[PDB]
Amino acid sequence: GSSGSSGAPEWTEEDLSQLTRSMVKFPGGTPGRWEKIAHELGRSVTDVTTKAKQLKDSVTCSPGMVSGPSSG
Repeated sequence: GSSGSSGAPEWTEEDLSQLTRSMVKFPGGTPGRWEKIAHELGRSVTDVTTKAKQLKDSVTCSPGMVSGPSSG
């Protein structure tokens, strides 16, 4: 179709707050994870994963969760 329209809308507290809820319903390894979270949030797979990935990248956790420098 020649005619075209805008793409996908930005992220809003609503969409940013819902994601956390969906992520729980569809954890990692699950078949169609992003495919399910998107249908729930109302966005496109890439649209979601592309957003979540940013959240997983910028986080606050130990620089290296290690057990010990030397056993023996």
